[PDB]
Amino acid sequence: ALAAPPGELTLALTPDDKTLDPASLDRALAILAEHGILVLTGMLRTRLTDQLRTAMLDDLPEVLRQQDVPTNFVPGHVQQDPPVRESLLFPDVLLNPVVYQITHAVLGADARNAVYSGNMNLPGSHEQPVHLDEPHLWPGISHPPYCLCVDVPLIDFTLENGSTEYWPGSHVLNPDECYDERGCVLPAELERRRAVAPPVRFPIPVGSVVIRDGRLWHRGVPNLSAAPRPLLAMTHYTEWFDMPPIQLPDTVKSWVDGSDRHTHAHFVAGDVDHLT
Ligand code: NI
Repeated sequence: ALAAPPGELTLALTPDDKTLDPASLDRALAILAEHGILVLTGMLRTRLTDQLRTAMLDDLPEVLRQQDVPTNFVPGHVQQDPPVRESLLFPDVLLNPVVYQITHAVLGADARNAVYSGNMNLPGSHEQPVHLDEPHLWPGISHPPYCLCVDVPLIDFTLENGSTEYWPGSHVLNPDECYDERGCVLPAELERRRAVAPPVRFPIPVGSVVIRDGRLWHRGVPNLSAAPRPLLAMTHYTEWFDMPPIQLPDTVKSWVDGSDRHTHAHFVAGDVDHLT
C-alpha cells in the first residue's frame, strides 16, 4: 500500500509559487504526457479549502433530499456542484496560475475551463467500473489531449476514504472496441493493460491539485470512513471542443472575464442555484 503520492507523479509547491520555473514546467509536462496524471502538492491555502469543504458538507443534506439523488455509475458516488456564490468563488481555485501555466502549455493559450462541479463519495459507497471521464474523439485513433481534469480534494484523501484508483499511461490507449457508450473500459482491454501497467492508489493531502488527461482510466472506490469525501472538479478544454457554459453570478465578471486564464462562462444577474 502507498503512503504518499509517488515521486514520479508529484511536484511539490507552496501556495506562494505563482509560476513553475522552466525545468519544473518541463517535468510537469513530461509527467502528463507519459503517465497522464500529475499531483501538485501544497497549492492551496487551508483558508480556501476549509471554506469549500464546509460549503459542500453544508449543501449535502439538500442534495440527499432530492427525489433521485444523481450518482456516478453506482451507489454512493454523488454528483454535487460547489456553490457559485461570490464569497466562495476564489481566483486561486478557478484561475490558478500554476494550473493554467500547465494547461496553456498542453492545450494552447485559448484553452478554457468549462466545468465547476464535484464528486461527493459517501460512506459505504460501491466500486465504480473503470472508465474515462472524457472520450477519445474517434475510435482506433491516436491523438493528443484535448482536455485536462483539474481535481481538488477538499479533505485529506486516504486509502480508507476513497482516494481514486488511477491507471498510469492509460490516456493514450484507444484500440477498436475498447469503450462502451458510458466510457467504461471493456474487460479484455482492462486485463491486458493490468499485466503491463497495473493501477495505483495513494493518499493525497488537502491543499493538493491533481491534473490529469481527461481520457485517463480510473475508478472511484468505496469510502470506508464515517465521513463524506468531497472533491471539487474542473475541466479545461481546447477552445474548439463544444461545452455548455458555467453559470456564474455577474458579481465575479470583473475578474473572471478578461483574464488570460479563460473560462467558458455565462454571467447572470441574480444568484445562481448550483444544486437544481
Ligand atoms: Ni470518473
